[PDB]
Amino acid sequence: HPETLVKVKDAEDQLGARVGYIELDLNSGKILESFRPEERFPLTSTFKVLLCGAVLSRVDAGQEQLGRRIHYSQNDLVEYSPVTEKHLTDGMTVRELCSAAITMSDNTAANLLLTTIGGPKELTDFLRQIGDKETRLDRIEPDLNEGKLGDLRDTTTPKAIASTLRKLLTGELLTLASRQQLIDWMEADKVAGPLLRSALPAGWFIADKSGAGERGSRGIIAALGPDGKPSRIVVIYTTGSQATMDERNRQIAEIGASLIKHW
Ligand SMILES: [Cl-]
Ligand SMILES: [Cl-]
Ligand SMILES: [Cl-]
Ligand SMILES: [Cl-]
Ligand SMILES: [Mg+2]
Ligand SMILES: [Mg+2]
Ligand SMILES: [Mg+2]
Repeated sequence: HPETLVKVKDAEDQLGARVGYIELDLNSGKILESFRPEERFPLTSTFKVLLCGAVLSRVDAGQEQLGRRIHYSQNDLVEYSPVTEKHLTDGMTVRELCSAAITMSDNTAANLLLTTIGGPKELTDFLRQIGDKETRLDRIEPDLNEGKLGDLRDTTTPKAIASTLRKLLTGELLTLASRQQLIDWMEADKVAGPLLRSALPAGWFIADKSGAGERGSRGIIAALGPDGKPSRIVVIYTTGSQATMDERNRQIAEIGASLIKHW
Protein backbone atom coordinates (compact mmCIF):
# COMPACT_ATOMS: atom_id res chain seq x y z
CA HIS A 1 0.00 0.00 0.00
CA PRO A 2 1.32 3.45 -0.73
CA GLU A 3 1.31 4.39 2.95
CA THR A 4 3.76 1.67 3.60
CA LEU A 5 6.02 3.05 0.91
CA VAL A 6 5.95 6.42 2.59
CA LYS A 7 7.05 4.72 5.85
CA VAL A 8 9.85 2.86 4.01
CA LYS A 9 11.08 6.21 2.69
CA ASP A 10 10.84 7.81 6.09
CA ALA A 11 12.91 4.90 7.48
CA GLU A 12 15.58 5.57 4.84
CA ASP A 13 15.71 9.19 5.82
CA GLN A 14 15.82 8.52 9.59
CA LEU A 15 18.34 5.72 9.30
CA GLY A 16 20.57 7.23 6.62
CA ALA A 17 20.45 3.94 4.75
CA ARG A 18 18.71 2.03 2.00
CA VAL A 19 15.68 -0.09 2.87
CA GLY A 20 14.40 -2.89 0.64
CA TYR A 21 10.84 -4.12 0.94
CA ILE A 22 8.53 -6.60 -0.74
CA GLU A 23 5.12 -8.04 -0.02
CA LEU A 24 3.80 -11.08 -1.82
CA ASP A 25 0.46 -12.76 -1.85
CA LEU A 26 1.31 -16.17 -0.34
CA ASN A 27 -1.09 -18.24 -2.51
CA SER A 28 -0.31 -16.68 -5.84
CA GLY A 29 3.08 -15.07 -5.38
CA LYS A 30 1.76 -11.79 -6.82
CA ILE A 31 3.82 -8.78 -5.76
CA LEU A 32 1.53 -6.51 -3.74
CA GLU A 33 4.09 -3.82 -2.87
CA SER A 34 7.77 -3.24 -3.36
CA PHE A 35 10.66 -0.80 -2.81
CA ARG A 36 14.22 -1.56 -4.06
CA PRO A 37 13.05 -5.17 -4.54
CA GLU A 38 16.04 -6.20 -6.73
CA GLU A 39 18.75 -4.41 -4.80
CA ARG A 40 21.21 -6.47 -2.78
CA PHE A 41 21.35 -6.63 0.98
CA PRO A 42 23.20 -8.80 3.48
CA LEU A 43 21.19 -11.85 4.55
CA THR A 44 22.49 -11.93 8.09
CA SER A 45 20.59 -14.47 10.16
CA THR A 46 17.63 -14.58 7.82
CA PHE A 47 19.65 -17.27 5.98
CA LYS A 48 19.05 -19.70 8.84
CA VAL A 49 15.59 -20.48 7.47
CA LEU A 50 17.08 -21.33 4.07
CA LEU A 51 19.66 -23.51 5.80
CA CYS A 52 17.07 -25.47 7.65
CA GLY A 53 15.06 -25.82 4.43
CA ALA A 54 18.18 -27.42 2.85
CA VAL A 55 18.48 -29.73 5.89
CA LEU A 56 14.83 -30.73 5.65
CA SER A 57 15.21 -31.39 1.90
CA ARG A 58 17.98 -33.85 2.80
CA VAL A 59 15.78 -35.43 5.46
CA ASP A 60 12.99 -35.88 2.90
CA ALA A 61 15.47 -37.52 0.52
CA GLY A 62 16.72 -39.94 3.23
CA GLN A 63 20.13 -38.28 3.33
CA GLU A 64 19.79 -36.85 6.86
CA GLN A 65 18.05 -37.82 10.05
CA LEU A 66 16.51 -35.24 12.38
CA GLY A 67 17.57 -37.42 15.33
CA ARG A 68 21.23 -37.68 14.33
CA ARG A 69 23.43 -36.43 17.17
CA ILE A 70 26.10 -33.87 16.36
CA HIS A 71 29.13 -33.74 18.58
CA TYR A 72 31.30 -30.56 18.64
CA SER A 73 34.01 -28.77 20.62
CA GLN A 74 34.73 -25.56 22.48
CA ASN A 75 36.54 -24.07 19.54
CA ASP A 76 33.40 -24.44 17.42
CA LEU A 77 31.61 -21.95 19.68
CA VAL A 78 31.25 -18.50 18.23
CA GLU A 79 29.50 -15.40 19.61
CA TYR A 80 25.72 -15.43 20.18
CA SER A 81 25.39 -19.19 20.68
CA PRO A 82 23.09 -19.41 23.71
CA VAL A 83 21.89 -22.99 23.13
CA THR A 84 24.98 -24.63 21.71
CA GLU A 85 27.03 -23.17 24.57
CA LYS A 86 25.05 -25.53 26.81
CA HIS A 87 25.71 -28.80 24.91
CA LEU A 88 29.52 -29.14 24.48
CA THR A 89 29.62 -32.40 26.30
CA ASP A 90 26.40 -34.06 25.13
CA GLY A 91 25.96 -32.75 21.60
CA MET A 92 22.70 -31.80 19.89
CA THR A 93 20.49 -33.51 17.37
CA VAL A 94 19.90 -32.03 13.95
CA ARG A 95 16.36 -31.16 15.01
CA GLU A 96 17.65 -29.40 18.12
CA LEU A 97 20.15 -27.46 16.04
CA CYS A 98 17.50 -26.17 13.67
CA SER A 99 15.29 -25.14 16.53
CA ALA A 100 18.22 -23.25 18.08
CA ALA A 101 19.30 -21.70 14.80
CA ILE A 102 15.82 -20.40 13.97
CA THR A 103 14.18 -19.60 17.32
CA MET A 104 17.28 -18.52 19.21
CA SER A 105 19.33 -17.38 16.16
CA ASP A 106 22.15 -19.56 17.53
CA ASN A 107 25.25 -18.92 15.44
CA THR A 108 27.18 -22.09 16.23
CA ALA A 109 24.04 -24.11 15.56
CA ALA A 110 23.93 -22.65 12.08
CA ASN A 111 27.63 -23.38 11.54
CA LEU A 112 27.11 -27.02 12.56
CA LEU A 113 24.11 -27.32 10.26
CA LEU A 114 26.22 -25.85 7.47
CA THR A 115 28.73 -28.63 8.14
CA THR A 116 25.92 -31.20 7.91
CA ILE A 117 25.06 -30.06 4.39
CA GLY A 118 28.66 -29.53 3.33
CA GLY A 119 29.01 -25.77 3.67
CA PRO A 120 27.97 -22.38 2.25
CA LYS A 121 28.57 -23.52 -1.33
CA GLU A 122 26.18 -26.43 -0.86
CA LEU A 123 23.53 -24.08 0.51
CA THR A 124 24.00 -21.82 -2.49
CA ASP A 125 23.78 -24.88 -4.83
CA PHE A 126 20.48 -25.93 -3.17
CA LEU A 127 19.15 -22.41 -3.73
CA ARG A 128 20.12 -22.48 -7.39
CA GLN A 129 18.47 -25.88 -7.84
CA ILE A 130 15.14 -24.57 -6.49
CA GLY A 131 15.28 -21.54 -8.81
CA ASP A 132 16.78 -18.76 -6.65
CA LYS A 133 19.30 -17.17 -8.94
CA GLU A 134 20.38 -14.41 -6.56
CA THR A 135 20.86 -15.51 -2.98
CA ARG A 136 24.39 -16.54 -2.06
CA LEU A 137 26.05 -17.74 1.10
CA ASP A 138 29.82 -17.54 1.04
CA ARG A 139 30.89 -17.50 4.71
CA ILE A 140 29.84 -18.92 8.04
CA GLU A 141 28.95 -17.18 11.30
CA PRO A 142 29.97 -14.58 12.40
CA ASP A 143 31.86 -13.41 9.36
CA LEU A 144 28.81 -13.49 7.09
CA ASN A 145 27.52 -10.54 9.16
CA GLU A 146 30.33 -8.20 8.11
CA GLY A 147 28.24 -6.00 5.78
CA LYS A 148 31.28 -4.53 4.01
CA LEU A 149 30.67 -1.79 1.49
CA GLY A 150 30.89 -3.13 -2.04
CA ASP A 151 30.86 -6.78 -0.98
CA LEU A 152 28.46 -9.17 -2.71
CA ARG A 153 29.18 -12.09 -0.34
CA ASP A 154 26.30 -13.36 1.79
CA THR A 155 23.62 -11.29 0.08
CA THR A 156 20.15 -11.62 -1.36
CA THR A 157 17.51 -9.36 -2.83
CA PRO A 158 14.08 -8.89 -1.23
CA LYS A 159 12.42 -10.35 -4.29
CA ALA A 160 14.61 -13.43 -4.41
CA ILE A 161 14.30 -14.44 -0.80
CA ALA A 162 10.56 -13.67 -0.69
CA SER A 163 10.07 -16.16 -3.56
CA THR A 164 12.37 -18.68 -1.92
CA LEU A 165 10.49 -18.46 1.35
CA ARG A 166 7.24 -19.03 -0.46
CA LYS A 167 8.73 -22.15 -2.15
CA LEU A 168 9.80 -23.54 1.21
CA LEU A 169 6.57 -22.85 3.07
CA THR A 170 3.99 -23.73 0.42
CA GLY A 171 3.66 -26.26 -2.47
CA GLU A 172 5.70 -29.44 -2.73
CA LEU A 173 9.41 -28.58 -2.48
CA LEU A 174 9.36 -30.01 1.03
CA THR A 175 7.10 -32.77 2.21
CA LEU A 176 4.15 -31.77 4.30
CA ALA A 177 5.92 -32.98 7.43
CA SER A 178 8.99 -30.89 6.63
CA ARG A 179 6.96 -27.79 5.63
CA GLN A 180 5.13 -27.98 8.89
CA GLN A 181 8.31 -28.47 10.88
CA LEU A 182 9.92 -25.42 9.25
CA ILE A 183 6.81 -23.32 9.95
CA ASP A 184 6.73 -24.60 13.54
CA TRP A 185 10.31 -23.51 14.15
CA MET A 186 9.63 -20.08 12.62
CA GLU A 187 6.40 -19.62 14.59
CA ALA A 188 7.87 -20.59 17.97
CA ASP A 189 7.96 -17.96 20.69
CA LYS A 190 11.11 -15.94 20.86
CA VAL A 191 12.73 -13.93 23.57
CA ALA A 192 12.14 -10.57 21.84
CA GLY A 193 10.41 -9.82 18.56
CA PRO A 194 10.76 -6.06 17.98
CA LEU A 195 10.35 -6.03 14.20
CA LEU A 196 7.03 -7.54 13.34
CA ARG A 197 5.86 -9.55 16.29
CA SER A 198 5.51 -6.37 18.25
CA ALA A 199 2.98 -5.07 15.37
CA LEU A 200 1.08 -8.28 14.90
CA PRO A 201 -2.60 -8.31 15.95
CA ALA A 202 -3.81 -11.01 18.33
CA GLY A 203 -5.01 -14.11 16.61
CA TRP A 204 -2.78 -13.48 13.62
CA PHE A 205 -0.23 -16.00 12.40
CA ILE A 206 3.43 -15.19 12.00
CA ALA A 207 6.34 -17.39 11.01
CA ASP A 208 9.41 -15.17 10.92
CA LYS A 209 13.18 -14.96 11.09
CA SER A 210 15.06 -11.77 11.87
CA GLY A 211 18.68 -10.91 11.28
CA ALA A 212 21.19 -8.43 12.58
CA GLY A 213 24.78 -7.86 11.55
CA GLU A 214 27.53 -5.29 11.44
CA ARG A 215 27.48 -1.98 9.62
CA GLY A 216 23.77 -1.47 10.08
CA SER A 217 22.57 -4.72 8.61
CA ARG A 218 19.10 -5.70 9.78
CA GLY A 219 16.33 -7.72 8.25
CA ILE A 220 13.27 -9.87 8.61
CA ILE A 221 11.50 -12.44 6.46
CA ALA A 222 7.98 -13.50 7.40
CA ALA A 223 4.79 -15.22 6.43
CA LEU A 224 1.87 -13.66 8.27
CA GLY A 225 -1.87 -13.13 8.16
CA PRO A 226 -5.11 -12.95 9.99
CA ASP A 227 -7.10 -15.74 11.72
CA GLY A 228 -4.24 -18.05 12.49
CA LYS A 229 -3.24 -18.52 8.82
CA PRO A 230 -0.55 -16.85 6.80
CA SER A 231 -1.69 -14.98 3.60
CA ARG A 232 1.34 -12.76 2.72
CA ILE A 233 5.12 -12.90 2.70
CA VAL A 234 6.95 -9.76 3.78
CA VAL A 235 10.66 -9.10 3.54
CA ILE A 236 12.41 -6.03 4.89
CA TYR A 237 16.14 -5.38 4.73
CA THR A 238 18.44 -2.48 5.48
CA THR A 239 22.21 -2.02 5.68
CA GLY A 240 24.62 0.83 6.22
CA SER A 241 22.89 2.74 9.00
CA GLN A 242 24.93 3.99 11.94
CA ALA A 243 21.85 5.00 13.87
CA THR A 244 21.35 3.23 17.17
CA MET A 245 20.04 -0.33 17.20
CA ASP A 246 16.89 0.94 18.88
CA GLU A 247 16.30 3.45 16.12
CA ARG A 248 16.87 0.78 13.45
CA ASN A 249 14.45 -1.54 15.14
CA ARG A 250 11.82 1.22 15.65
CA GLN A 251 11.96 2.27 12.02
CA ILE A 252 11.50 -1.25 10.76
CA ALA A 253 8.73 -1.86 13.30
CA GLU A 254 6.90 1.18 12.00
CA ILE A 255 7.01 -0.27 8.46
CA GLY A 256 5.35 -3.34 9.92
CA ALA A 257 2.77 -1.29 11.78
CA SER A 258 1.87 0.39 8.45
CA LEU A 259 1.58 -2.93 6.66
CA ILE A 260 -0.85 -4.09 9.29
CA LYS A 261 -2.84 -0.88 9.44
CA HIS A 262 -3.30 -0.84 5.66
CA TRP A 263 -3.70 -4.61 5.23
CL1 LIG B 1 11.55 0.73 -6.22
CL1 LIG C 1 15.18 -2.59 -7.45
CL1 LIG D 1 27.92 -33.90 9.46
CL1 LIG E 1 12.01 -9.52 15.41
MG1 LIG F 1 34.15 -34.17 20.63
MG1 LIG G 1 3.96 -23.88 17.59
MG1 LIG H 1 3.47 -16.31 20.81
